[PDB]
Amino acid sequence: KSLSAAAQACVKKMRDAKVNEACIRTFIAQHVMVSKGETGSIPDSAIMPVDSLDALDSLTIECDNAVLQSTVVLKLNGGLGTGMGLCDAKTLLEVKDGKTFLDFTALQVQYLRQHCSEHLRFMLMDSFNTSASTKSFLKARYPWLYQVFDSEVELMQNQVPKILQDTLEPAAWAENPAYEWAPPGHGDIYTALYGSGKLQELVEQGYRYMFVSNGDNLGATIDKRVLAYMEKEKIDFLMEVCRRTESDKKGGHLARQTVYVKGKDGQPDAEKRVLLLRESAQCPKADMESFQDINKYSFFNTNNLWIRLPVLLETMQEHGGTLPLPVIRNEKTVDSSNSASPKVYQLETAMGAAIAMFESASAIVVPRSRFAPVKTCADLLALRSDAYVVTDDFRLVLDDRCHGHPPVVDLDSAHYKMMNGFEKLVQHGVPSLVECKRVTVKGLVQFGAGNVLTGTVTIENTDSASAFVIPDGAKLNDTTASP
Ligand SMILES: N[C@@H](Cc1ccccc1)C(=O)O
Repeated sequence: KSLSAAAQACVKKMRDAKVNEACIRTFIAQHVMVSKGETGSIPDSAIMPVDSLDALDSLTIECDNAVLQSTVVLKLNGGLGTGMGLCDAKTLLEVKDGKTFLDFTALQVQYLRQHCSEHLRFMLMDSFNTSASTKSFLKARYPWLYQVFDSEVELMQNQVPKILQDTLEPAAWAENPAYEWAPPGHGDIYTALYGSGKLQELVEQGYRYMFVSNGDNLGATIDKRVLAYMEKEKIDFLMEVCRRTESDKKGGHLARQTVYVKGKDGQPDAEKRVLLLRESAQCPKADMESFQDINKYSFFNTNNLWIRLPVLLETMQEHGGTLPLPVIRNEKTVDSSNSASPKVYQLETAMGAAIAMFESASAIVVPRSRFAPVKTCADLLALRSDAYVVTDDFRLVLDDRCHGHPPVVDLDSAHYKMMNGFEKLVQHGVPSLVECKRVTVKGLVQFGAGNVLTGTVTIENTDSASAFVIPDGAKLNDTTASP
């Protein structure tokens, strides 16, 4: 087949494991790229900034309900609560009043079906680690989703072999063979949608738009103005971006790029401009300063994506049933825990990289309320507090008294990085944070019932086994509370 021996081993291992062919072809193409010594480097000289974009806040027109009848909501749901020390699906974490991220999405989907469109489709992208727990919760709480879980709801993320850095052969780890496999990033969504046969079914049933976002980003809700905008401007791929701030300077940014493409067979040569994403790893060392200049590059990807399904099907068909995204070459050991285990590459792609694959690709600036991932227990504390309220359509929004500014929460990593320690801290209640500008917690602390915080509050305890407990009903305003 003219493959490399290393590549042939990967094909054999993936075929033995009954990996679908669309995943194999995608992976082999990436394998060939890495065989060629592909850097992935994106020098500043290869890009230009984006200075102007339309803003969601400036938009007003809502699409009609017919558009929603042709819309699929897809939530990424492969992540575990690893960061929180959790070892199961992050979307099953209680966010507010006994509801999870998954409750809120399902309630939102149900609200739109009841009031706007019954045909609105809901999908979840699962991994092997989240599938079962995602099924039983739906079984327990949303039977209408459970009945069609396998047929309509679930999209299974592929797994691909980790390869040895020196030979590019499939790594072997007899101690735990599962460590021989790894997910391919959220870029896999296209490979999964196509390969599983789902992309075509959705198009065949007449679905036109898919809205993709993180399961743990409660800000990412259907906005009918975005659908109108895509209809009006004939957009095939829309990326919601946010303004970059000092805290964001290490994250990726949007950029412009001018490409010239050689025509294949009877096609003319084409010079066009594309949008793209640049990450820290892809950025060369000398431009790092440039990379962190928020004024120069001012937008970052939220992973809130809006895609025209028929064009996606088309584009992937023209590329041989695949989508050629930039390959990220994760450097690890087969066992992350064992530094002496064989060094490997894990090949992955970013679903946001697809913005460069469409001629009618655009980006729109959205407020940061649409980018509210819960990455820490600090984020979780804010959400649970009375700073956030639940709308009629089951959205989570800041109370009006916050004036669009959420409370800044800094929890001591030594005790509250784990859900274990964090649930002790709020064991007797969640303090009122609606009026608090900033709360900082150092050392071991427990809130009392009825605590109310305003202004800038620090709660600081010096002795490690103390267990400093705030009195019930205590109100702290602009102060530092020590024992
Ligand atoms: N306008 C956003 C603030 C913001 C916008 C864009 C990027 C970053 C922050 C809000 O108030 O929610």
